[PDB]
Amino acid sequence: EKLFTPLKVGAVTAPNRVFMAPLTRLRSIEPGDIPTPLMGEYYRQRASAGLIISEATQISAQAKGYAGAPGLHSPEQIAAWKKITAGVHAEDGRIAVQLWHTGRISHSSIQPGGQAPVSASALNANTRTSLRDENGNAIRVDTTTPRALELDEIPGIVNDFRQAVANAREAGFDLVELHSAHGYLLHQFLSPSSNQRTDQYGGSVENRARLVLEVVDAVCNEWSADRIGIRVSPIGTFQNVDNGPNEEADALYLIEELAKRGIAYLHMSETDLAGGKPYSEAFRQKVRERFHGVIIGAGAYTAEKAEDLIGKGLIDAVAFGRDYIANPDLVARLQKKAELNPQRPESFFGGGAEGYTDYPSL
Ligand SMILES: Cc1cc2nc3c(=O)[nH]c(=O)nc-3n(C[C@H](O)[C@H](O)[C@H](O)COP(=O)(O)O)c2cc1C
Repeated sequence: EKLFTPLKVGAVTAPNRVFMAPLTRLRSIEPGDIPTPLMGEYYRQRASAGLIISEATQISAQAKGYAGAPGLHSPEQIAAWKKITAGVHAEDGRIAVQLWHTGRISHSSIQPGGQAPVSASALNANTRTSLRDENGNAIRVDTTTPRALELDEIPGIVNDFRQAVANAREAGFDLVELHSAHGYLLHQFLSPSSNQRTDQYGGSVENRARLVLEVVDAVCNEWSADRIGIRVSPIGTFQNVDNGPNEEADALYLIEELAKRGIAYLHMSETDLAGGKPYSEAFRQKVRERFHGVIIGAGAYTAEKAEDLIGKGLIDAVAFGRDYIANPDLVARLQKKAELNPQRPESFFGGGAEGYTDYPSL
């Protein structure tokens, strides 16, 4: 067994390879998109994870696409997150903040001024997002057609990521994870399906990856490369965003570029929740030889698969999502081969303590 052995992850050392995947739970306070004491308790319960990766967190107000998702742009958000990171650290844990801009997976009613959200191109996501009704309950609503970002707006987006990373450092996070996956803004630029731009930010893979690499460079400069991770979902289709007709070659291009920056980790979300083709070992070897930091695998992993791939030298750690929702002490349960608590999906999004902090430890 290697799941319970330490791993250096950039600036920190994880005591095990069982990571908590980023999980949107939509329990923040509105107005203000403010983390809560309840959220602090939830993360503190899970502090035995080798690394906690937070729920996706807005870099700016414009970044918002879901009612109840937190931000890391305002003073009140920074103050609230400081308490959460302090609670994890009090339990000897480590926590990364996942930073996103939702782009076109959003609704005008939660954008600044009630205006259309932004994207690479003016193409509707053709999906739904989660808003809140008059009683504060989560509801699903069709996405608003976005406005294409103007060329002169792109530096502002890069700056918002830079500033959110500075804020993350002050808030006490150990690392940041850039959300470059699952059809959100960075992936909207990466994918030919969502990017029809004819400037230097669309067309070729070099142009499509330009934004995310500008963001990586800005955040490495702001903090340090050994504090930066990135999540990608570059093989398959995710929330209607595919990866184009040359997905493998394009993925390897992006990974080679990321490696040049010497960042802490590469987190691969391998399949959508609705499933997808498995990664071949040949593709895993190609990824492995191109990236010199930690590789985290995710997507319906079992402990057995994690051990198999870690043992083969193809990945270093595994992020578990739904098992971490239901099992605060997942590390101890996997180590002891204990049964897991059953999942209650109806309370994954929104609500309060029920289905959030009420899954017992052993
Ligand atoms: C309720 C829920 C919320 C999620 N929120 C996020 C998120 O904020 N960021 C992200 O990158 N992935 C998100 N995902 C994907 C998970 O990080 C994870 O990759 C996925 O659940 C597959 O892993 P699992 O089979 O271990 O649950 C979410 C998944 C679920 C079920």
